[PDB]
Amino acid sequence: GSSGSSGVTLLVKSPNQRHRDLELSGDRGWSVGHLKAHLSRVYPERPRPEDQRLIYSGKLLLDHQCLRDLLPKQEKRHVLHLVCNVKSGPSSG
Repeated sequence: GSSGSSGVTLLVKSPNQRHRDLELSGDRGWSVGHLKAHLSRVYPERPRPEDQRLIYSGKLLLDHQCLRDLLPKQEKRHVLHLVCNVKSGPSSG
């Protein structure tokens, strides 16, 4: 994986489950699995990299997959869909 320019802009959108978007870097060298974590950061909440559901145009992302392969090689910017998933909450109260 020989690459080194700057990175790609990933538009972290939400499927009407939070609203608002977030544009972060998505270097073709990055890793879905890694990105997640990286996201959890920029994301105000500190979610999990295993929970963070990375989707691209509906197509759910894995983790080991590279953005290079995922993202195209022509278009500009990208619109991702990071779905946050907790682990049950303390109902009532």
